[PDB]
Amino acid sequence: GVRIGQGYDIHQIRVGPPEKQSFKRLTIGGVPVETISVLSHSDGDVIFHALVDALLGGMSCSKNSLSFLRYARLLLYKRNYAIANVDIIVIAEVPKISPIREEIVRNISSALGISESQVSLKGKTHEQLGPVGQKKAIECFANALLIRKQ
Amino acid sequence: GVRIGQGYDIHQIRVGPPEKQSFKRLTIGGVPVETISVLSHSDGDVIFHALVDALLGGMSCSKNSLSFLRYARLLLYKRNYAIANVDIIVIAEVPKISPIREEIVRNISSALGISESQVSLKGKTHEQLGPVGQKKAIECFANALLIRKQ
Amino acid sequence: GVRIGQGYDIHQIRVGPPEKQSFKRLTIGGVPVETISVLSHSDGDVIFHALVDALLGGMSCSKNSLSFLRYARLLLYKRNYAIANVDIIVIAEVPKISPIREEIVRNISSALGISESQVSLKGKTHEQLGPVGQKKAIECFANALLIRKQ
Ligand SMILES: [Zn+2]
Ligand SMILES: [Zn+2]
Ligand SMILES: [Zn+2]
Repeated sequence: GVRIGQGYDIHQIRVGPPEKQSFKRLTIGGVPVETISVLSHSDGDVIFHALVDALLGGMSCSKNSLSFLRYARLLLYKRNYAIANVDIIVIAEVPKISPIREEIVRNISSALGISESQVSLKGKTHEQLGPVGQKKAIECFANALLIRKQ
Repeated sequence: GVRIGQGYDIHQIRVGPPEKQSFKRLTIGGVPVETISVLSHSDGDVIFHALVDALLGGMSCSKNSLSFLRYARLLLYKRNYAIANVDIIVIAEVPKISPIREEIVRNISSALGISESQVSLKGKTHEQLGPVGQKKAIECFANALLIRKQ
Repeated sequence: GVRIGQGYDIHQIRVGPPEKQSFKRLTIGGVPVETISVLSHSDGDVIFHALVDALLGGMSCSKNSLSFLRYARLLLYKRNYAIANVDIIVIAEVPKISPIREEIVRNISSALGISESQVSLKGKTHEQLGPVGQKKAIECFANALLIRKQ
């Protein structure tokens, strides 16, 4: 009883502060970035969205996305799975991930009831290439390993 | 004896019905989509191709791609591995994955001799960005966990 | 004690021989490709970079990149983890991966102290689409499974 899960998300961004879909303040990993706007239906959290998708995929299931991340916590418990670890990559020209990394990791640890040592997070630029390189978009690939209790 | 596998595929598409490589009726997850054409050597199944690649990668190995997926089934048995689960992401503006999801999942379950509950499949748009966002391409990332028998 | 790790890298390339960042001879998987230049700070090894990132992510940690790959070897031993396997995808119009695949696999086996049978490597083109399809870039997605000793 070991399972892999995988998730992906992309949103269009703009470098302004902000002032179906509209341009709002970026949220990423539950962390506001008041200097970037995001085009989204929801809060447009590429990290929480792709991570939530990773955890449901691990279990062969399908605006504030902290809500989704807490439900995933309850679904994992209902289905008898524990997280071994999760590993997250943001591909983004901006924002830099390093300054807010400890915070995001804390937001994810917390919300899923795991330790900070079960969460890895890394930012890569797109080397100024394509929509992501030109600051038009951000994406996230998230991976989860799950273990059947117990 | 636990192994990760990973695979990737991209093909150029056009929104027409169709009428080395040529434009044909799209196949995705073994499911025809008569309203999209695909540029391919083979049937151009981004799902079966990346999934087959995931399962060989799991095992450190290298026109109808259902054929490849059945051989992978025999190679896994020859090499003494079972699939724990597989998790698949299609990144495509079109086609929508939801309408054909149950069918694809059935085609994959069947062909590999696993249950529908060991297969996860999810569609994401590319938020209208780049060749994929403009309906010029579709891609797929596939993940596999394997377990040594027995 | 089983862990997933994931890594990603992209660099701008040019098809010339070459004669913060500058254009140099491409290195990929520790293998020089004297017919392609790479834009990089370091040697610009998309494979060693993303693989190193995969192995640290597996462990919830953060110019010659063979050096990074050897440290990862020591960090894994210090943290009491063994590699089950690694699976690598290069997405590149050029170079072809097949000719240099055995060599790269040998460079990775060697440097991490695992067998060639624990390493999978695969090249995909980007079907001539976008910066990667136009030979402006190359990328790599790397996956690792780790197992607690012992
Ligand atoms: Zn989203
Ligand atoms: Zn193909
Ligand atoms: Zn690099």
